[PDB]
Amino acid sequence: KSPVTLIGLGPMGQAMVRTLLGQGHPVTVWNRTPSRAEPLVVEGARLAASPTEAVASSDLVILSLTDYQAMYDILSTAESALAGRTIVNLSSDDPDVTREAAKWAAKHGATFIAGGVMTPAPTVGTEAAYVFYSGPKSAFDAHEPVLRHIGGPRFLGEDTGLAQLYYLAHLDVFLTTLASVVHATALVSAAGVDEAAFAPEAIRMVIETGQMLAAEAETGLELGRNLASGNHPGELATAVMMGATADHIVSAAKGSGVDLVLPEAVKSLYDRTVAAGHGKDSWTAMYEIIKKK
Amino acid sequence: KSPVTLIGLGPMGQAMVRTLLGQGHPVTVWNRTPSRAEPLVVEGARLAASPTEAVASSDLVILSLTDYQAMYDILSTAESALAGRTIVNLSSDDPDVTREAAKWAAKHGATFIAGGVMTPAPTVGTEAAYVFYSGPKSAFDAHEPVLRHIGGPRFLGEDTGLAQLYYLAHLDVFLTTLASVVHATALVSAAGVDEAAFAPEAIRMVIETGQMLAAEAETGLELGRNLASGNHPGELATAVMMGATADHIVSAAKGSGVDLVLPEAVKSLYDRTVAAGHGKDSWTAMYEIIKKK
Ligand SMILES: [Cl-]
Ligand SMILES: [Cl-]
Ligand SMILES: [N+]
Ligand SMILES: [N+]
Ligand code: NA
Ligand code: NA
Repeated sequence: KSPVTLIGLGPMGQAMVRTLLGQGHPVTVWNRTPSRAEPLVVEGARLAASPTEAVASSDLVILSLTDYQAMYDILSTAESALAGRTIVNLSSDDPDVTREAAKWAAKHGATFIAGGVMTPAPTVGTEAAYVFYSGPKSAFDAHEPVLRHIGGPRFLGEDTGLAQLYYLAHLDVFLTTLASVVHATALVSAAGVDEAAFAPEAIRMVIETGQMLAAEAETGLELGRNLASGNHPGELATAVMMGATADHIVSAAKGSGVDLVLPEAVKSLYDRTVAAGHGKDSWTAMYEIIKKK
Repeated sequence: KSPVTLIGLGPMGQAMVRTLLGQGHPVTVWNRTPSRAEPLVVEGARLAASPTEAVASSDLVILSLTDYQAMYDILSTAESALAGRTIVNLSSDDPDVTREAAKWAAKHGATFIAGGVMTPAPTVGTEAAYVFYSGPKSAFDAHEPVLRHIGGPRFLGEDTGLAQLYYLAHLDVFLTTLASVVHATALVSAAGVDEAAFAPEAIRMVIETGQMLAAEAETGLELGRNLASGNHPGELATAVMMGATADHIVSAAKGSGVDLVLPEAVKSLYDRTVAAGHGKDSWTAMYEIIKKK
């Protein structure tokens, strides 16, 4: 029932406005290009005349924009209207950038919560969606009914930067895993193999890797246990054994003219893990090379 | 029923000997350290006195060793015994190294097949196992009954180097995906978060990435189609959008003191994909940067 303002009418913003309207919230919108609001107005949203009018329409302002610079640019003329309101910014950006935004919000009398939407826009309003939130817990609690309708809110803690830290760490896995599927297909296709023949196998290897990591079995790898305890017991997957394979991938890529930066990064991790004395330890010992000193 | 020689009694070799013995094959073994043969002899294997005697015991010689250099070293004294036999080498190595081994085998009158065991040793002899093979198809066919008992043989073609090319491309996905899970956990734990809290989420992200790639849906990404056709239609996952996220991961890692080589490799792929004019294309357009010219 409580009114909401949403600025940024890309695919995520449109799905959130449709969902919130369907749950009976009055929704005021604003966008750099007003034509994108027209379908939302037909569904019952109100188009604000300016960012100031948009901000003044609700106690809760949700931002879905390309980055935090877009928030500063759009809200520049509305800064004096921010006092007493809560900004929930769902845009992706560097964690320290989001922490600086919390200082700017406070300067203008606004409460600030950062969010990170973990699932695609089609999941908004369903059981599949989930969104990280961080910032003052009392603010999260005050607006939880709205955030619940968007889908699967997960409060992480009262450091504003946590939502984008967790978001970018998830995207760290996503982007790197996806790059490796393309790189592996290139390695094989350089020999003349049809890309369509091998890409499904590279995809199955991702699935198999995830199954192995999640293994149900007591004898299987316990990755979080190794990293949390600092003990990396070498079983049948040691750093020196897997590093040898990393070396063979680099030589295979070098021999076939396939780009080297990705496999050389993996080889660098294994090279330094072995050089630090962890050769007989688990490959998970690369954590001791990667982690903050 | 046909006799087999197996050299290299690490975990994979031991599982293969146990399986082949259980199917009624006479199995002759040899190992650099004879003590590792003792359990296999109790199960019914015969321990050969030398590599020459091992090779002379069977028409089929299976090698399970750390690399191809170990094959040359072990079989040096047995080279004159190789004539008329088939070597199946299941050891991992660079594809061109395996092609050079096919020349050496031919020089000594032996047929040569390369294999790549894709599943862990506990899967040997079961429906879960599968092993790539490459080399002369007539040789594969002549020994297929033995290879069938080892588990899921997959003939790839008559280029000896294919088995290890496919193996290393699978391990390309495996090692890179695993490194990203550790890197992502380090990114979050640098903020003080318990590694045991976040590692399960990084693992779930691998599973989710594999599900997305294998998507059942008609609207979902068709990775193999993009790479095979050379058409990378930009939907909601463009190279410029995902490259911006790659940039944020690099700045987050730089700010928290977490190692940069892996996220900088991903950023390098996206940077060059955008700089080549593919910014509005799918992220899969990085294939045009990675692939052999
Ligand atoms: Cl492991
Ligand atoms: Cl995609
Ligand atoms: N900033
Ligand atoms: N070689
Ligand atoms: Na924007
Ligand atoms: Na060996």
